[PDB]
Amino acid sequence: DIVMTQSPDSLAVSLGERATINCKSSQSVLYSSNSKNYLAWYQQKPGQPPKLLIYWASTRESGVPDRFSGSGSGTDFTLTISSLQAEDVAVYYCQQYYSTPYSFGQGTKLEIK
Amino acid sequence: DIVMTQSPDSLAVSLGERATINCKSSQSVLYSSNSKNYLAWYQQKPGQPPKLLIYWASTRESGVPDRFSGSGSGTDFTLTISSLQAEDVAVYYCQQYYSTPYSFGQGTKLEIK
Repeated sequence: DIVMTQSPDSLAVSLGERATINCKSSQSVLYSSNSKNYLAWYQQKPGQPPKLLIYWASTRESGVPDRFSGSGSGTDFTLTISSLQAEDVAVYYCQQYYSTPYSFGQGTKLEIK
Repeated sequence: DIVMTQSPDSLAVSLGERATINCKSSQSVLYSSNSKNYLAWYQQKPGQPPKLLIYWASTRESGVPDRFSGSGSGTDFTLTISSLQAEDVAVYYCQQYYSTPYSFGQGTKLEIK
């Protein structure tokens, strides 16, 4: 299957600052035909279900603020959260939905420091 | 003075993976004339003195492996350590030496997870 590796496993960040999370797939999830990367980012707040923030590697779900920015292509992807806010503490997961089974990464725990 | 802000404050990373540290100066440290950014990165291993890894924002000191890569320009800078190794646990500091006093950032603690 396609393996998704996140880094770092966790990080402590200060309010107002920038959190940068990496995610790489074992094989390209970039669809040659339409040029869309089949990668999604989820935000899982403490004691809550996962919540889809971004798909197509960089397209935000409705309601998602501009501070959450997905990027990258092919095998390298990055979620960047600018202006950290209290409400941002959560575990972030990346997921390739390029081929079955769709795989999640182990997550990146973001805490406020 | 020029204020240097690092993010994240700390991070737990797994061996073989990539650590990404950010650093921004309150004002550009890019010297218009020669186009060199007056930014340095130090590595301070547990119980040891700081050690200069990169200067000119991206030039490595002799002996520094290619896995440590400095980047960015003007106000945005990033140290990227690929293939994390045990020997990489340390606190990383960025420092602008553009104007006196040369300022350090608060550091970014990297631990193995």
